[PDB]
Amino acid sequence: PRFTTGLVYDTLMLKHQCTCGSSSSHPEHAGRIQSIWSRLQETGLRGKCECIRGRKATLEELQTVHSEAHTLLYGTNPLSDTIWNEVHSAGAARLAVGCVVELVFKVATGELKNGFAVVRPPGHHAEESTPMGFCYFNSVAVAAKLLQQRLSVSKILIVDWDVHHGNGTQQAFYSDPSVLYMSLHRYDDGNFFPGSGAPDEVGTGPGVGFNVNMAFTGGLDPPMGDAEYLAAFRTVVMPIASEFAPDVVLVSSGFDAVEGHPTPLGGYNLSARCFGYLTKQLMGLAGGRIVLALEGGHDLTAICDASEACVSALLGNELLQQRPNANAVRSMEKVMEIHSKYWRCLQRH
Ligand SMILES: O=C(NO)[C@@H]1[C@H](c2ccccc2)[C@H]1c1ccc(-c2ncc(F)cn2)cc1
Ligand SMILES: [Zn+2]
Ligand SMILES: [Zn+2]
Repeated sequence: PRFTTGLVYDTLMLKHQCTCGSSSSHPEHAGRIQSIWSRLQETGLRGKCECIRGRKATLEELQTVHSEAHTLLYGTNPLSDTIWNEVHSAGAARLAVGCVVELVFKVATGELKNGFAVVRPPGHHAEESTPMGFCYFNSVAVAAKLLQQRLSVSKILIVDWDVHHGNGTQQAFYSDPSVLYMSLHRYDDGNFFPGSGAPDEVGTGPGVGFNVNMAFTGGLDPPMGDAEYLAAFRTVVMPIASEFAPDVVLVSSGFDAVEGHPTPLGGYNLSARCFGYLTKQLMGLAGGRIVLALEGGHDLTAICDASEACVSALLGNELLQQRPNANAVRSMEKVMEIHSKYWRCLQRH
């Protein structure tokens, strides 16, 4: 077994790719994960991590999040800007889901300490019946549902540091107080992609208070960076996360917030190293039981750097104090004042 860092990856996920085979015309391409897998090798980090085997998720599992009609449509293949290979896409989308499910279940059962899924295509945008933002099935969401249904996990924490809002995951657990969805993302008063994820969307029914949207508003004037996300974790995420006290931690790990992402695909000035410190802060929760799933991040050098930092953090290795900008303070203060009504630590904000 080797109670240490885990990893999952499969070459069969590469075959979800347009027949034209170009990087430029389709940002979500096979090279996104292949570059990461090769970087983890070259840095020797793969040689220290245990590499688990991935499987295709069953239609029965996929329907823990999505409708049957939807799962049959993009899960089985007989005979605009979002691609779909008619031979290999169905299998790849299911492998992405299953790869996370397998890894998450290993880390949850104290077999591995923590893990990192190098999967594609992404998931957090994918709702019950509708695919958007180059997502089809919500791999992270399915893994959480299965943890509920098959390992009786009482309290799951989903952190989503992809720069875009995970509308699908928010939808999946909106009525659920046993799952806490935390999203740090570029919002800009609802005028970014996807456009949803307002701070005041706090959940519904039994799950009122367990949906937190750390929505940055004010735009790229100035752009957000390491200090602003660190302030977010320090004053909003970790406080509410520690109070929730989850048995497992899942991370919709999009690195599109990193430097070198143009103004539709990102526009923020975070560093790869910063995601190492965020991963480190999250490791303190759930007795170390954390697993990171790959979401977005087009720029290859940015995601390869960010992945190297996160995996090293998970192993237990290492590597300033800038103030958050006025817009970050203004954004953070809007979340705390809404979530003061549901969380003890924030009562007086
Ligand atoms: O980052 C993402 N999710 O986490 C999303 C998808 C993406 C994932 C991974 C690599 C590249 C792109 C990114 C994306 C962002 C924006 C848009 C978009 N869609 C419609 C528009 F009119 C304008 N932009 C479409 C897709
Ligand atoms: Zn094409
Ligand atoms: Zn994104």
